Amino acid sequence: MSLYHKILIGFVLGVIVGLIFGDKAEFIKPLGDIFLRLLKMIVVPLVFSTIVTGIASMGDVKKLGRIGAKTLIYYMITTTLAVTIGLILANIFKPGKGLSPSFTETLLNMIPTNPFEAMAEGNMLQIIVFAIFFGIALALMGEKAEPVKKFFDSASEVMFKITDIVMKFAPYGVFALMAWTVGKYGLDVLAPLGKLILTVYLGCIIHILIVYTLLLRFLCKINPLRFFKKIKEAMLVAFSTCSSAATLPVTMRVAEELGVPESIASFTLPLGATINMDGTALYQGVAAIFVAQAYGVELTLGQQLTIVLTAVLASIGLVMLTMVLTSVGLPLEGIALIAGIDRILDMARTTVNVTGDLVATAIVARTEN
Repeated sequence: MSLYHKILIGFVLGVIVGLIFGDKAEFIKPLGDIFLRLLKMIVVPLVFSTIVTGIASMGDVKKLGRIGAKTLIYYMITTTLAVTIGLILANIFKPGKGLSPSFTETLLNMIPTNPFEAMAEGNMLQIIVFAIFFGIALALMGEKAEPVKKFFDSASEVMFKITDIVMKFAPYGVFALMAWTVGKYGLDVLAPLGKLILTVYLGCIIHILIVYTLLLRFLCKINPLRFFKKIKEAMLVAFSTCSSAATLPVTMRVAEELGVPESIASFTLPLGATINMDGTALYQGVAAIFVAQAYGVELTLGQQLTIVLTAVLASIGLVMLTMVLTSVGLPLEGIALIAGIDRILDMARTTVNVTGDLVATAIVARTEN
């Protein structure tokens, strides 16, 4: 037996129970909530320890700068590609037819005024910034940082052990989540928006198979089939959990199983999970086109171009869409139509997000080795 097969069995059984039990499957919700709580309990300390120990291991600060620049460039390019794919798909298909602070301030507040305040509030960007500073400091001092460096390395190992412990509960948590979701979102809810569901799922699948797969094949020069076969656990947990932050422990678990240098995975994975929301951008574009079609607004290519920029910026899930709608002028009431099926879309959004994070890690690791 294996952890993945147990998780897969739990997923299938949860789907079956949710179908047969239907609405009465909410009785199982607490079990899934326990799993989500356990997953989220590990993110902060794991993120900090892993980032610090990864940057410390590098020893070359100049190297970290190249990795960061390449990772950011990749995130921007792939998010733009995701929005483009979403717009093209929502234009070729027509799901909507027939239905009816300042940026400069946001760049600030990424610098914590109090590291412990950021830790307590779970401010991921601030924690990442402080962890980068801490790791750079550790890398630049060397021998003088041995106690703190060793403590944080051991802490990272301990948090990975904890992630291993909780993942043993993963089959039952995934069973509960799938049962609850399939019970709550009955076919009646999907019937009117089946076009949108198909469009979003197909957009995500096309992104995975055309952007990620071709990149892995041609730039990384590595097979995509084994890549997915290795990261299967992370994708499945992201699909079941509907949150990149809660799935981050599993992505970081599988990243080392992938064999990329642990420093590279450690530095990038949390940052991407916080920013690299490719699936979210694709869904935002799809929803913008959907509401435009629903209300009969024939957005021009000039207007469609604005969607790309606004969706790319929005990443730095349903609430964020309002900015995309406002930017080009679609009525904000269109949120109500999609609000009833948000979780089903979130599943694919988070799956694509985690897949993109792992693909980015593979690309940046391969580029320098």
